[PDB]
Amino acid sequence: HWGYGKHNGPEHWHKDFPIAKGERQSPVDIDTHTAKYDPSLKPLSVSYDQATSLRILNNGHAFNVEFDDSQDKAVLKGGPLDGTYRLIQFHFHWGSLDGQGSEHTVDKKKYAAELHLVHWNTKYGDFGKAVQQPDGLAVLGIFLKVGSAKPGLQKVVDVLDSIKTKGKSADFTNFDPRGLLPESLDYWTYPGSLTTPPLLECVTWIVLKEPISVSSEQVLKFRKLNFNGEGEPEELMVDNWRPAQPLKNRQIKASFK
Ligand SMILES: CCc1ccc(S(N)(=O)=O)cc1
Ligand SMILES: OC[C@H]1O[C@@H](O)[C@H](O)[C@@H](O)[C@@H]1O
Ligand SMILES: [Zn+2]
Repeated sequence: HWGYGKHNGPEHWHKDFPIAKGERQSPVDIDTHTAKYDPSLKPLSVSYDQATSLRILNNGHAFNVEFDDSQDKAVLKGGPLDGTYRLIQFHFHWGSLDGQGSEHTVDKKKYAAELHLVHWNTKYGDFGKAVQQPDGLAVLGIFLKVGSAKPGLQKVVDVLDSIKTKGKSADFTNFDPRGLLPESLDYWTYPGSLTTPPLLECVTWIVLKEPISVSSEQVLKFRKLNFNGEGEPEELMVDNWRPAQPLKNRQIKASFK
């Protein structure tokens, strides 16, 4: 199956997922000079006060922190979005070294990692139906740079020892994703896709301009996870990022003048 190695990584994905060469693939490089301020964007609303996290899972590609999405609690609205999008999970992409790891780039700059908060459009009822729609998903992307520790990330870091290998999960209740945001909600937005197979072209991307800082020790613990399952040869979970894809017939809009 697909992965990030030489033999199953991004350059191979198109053989089983031909949309990999599609017209609205993600991630992309964000050329900050070409992105245009858009006065039609409404204020962005990140409403996570009632978020209910449930579990953390090593799925062999990354780790997902999963939320109860059976009611409107943690939701994303406004900005480029029509209607209400419900938080289902977050995960990260990261590198083997601090100089790489993000999926989106900013004027070709790669960050050490990138956080994706994944939401589905409630008009479609369930995530599965949403990924059959052009406006089914909204992903809030946040860059990570290495510097001071992010206190709100530490609970995630400290559970990773218990989900080292593919298929392991652990209870992860009462985690507040508000502790992963930066101060500013300035953002860029464009229409794109999932960045892993099945690469479906359903996503409104909202990428925050301000990175969060995490400590070297925090990101080093991400890099101790394993792609492999228990009992199998150790393959460190690093460099689980897809590189930038062709922008094709798209424009990136900025929320800020
Ligand atoms: C199908 C699950 C899924 C959800 C979100 C992503 S991503 N990396 O946020 O585009 C990829 C895959
Ligand atoms: O035709 C002019 C229009 O061109 C579009 O490509 C831009 O997105 C708009 O902001 C602009 O007003
Ligand atoms: Zn992602």
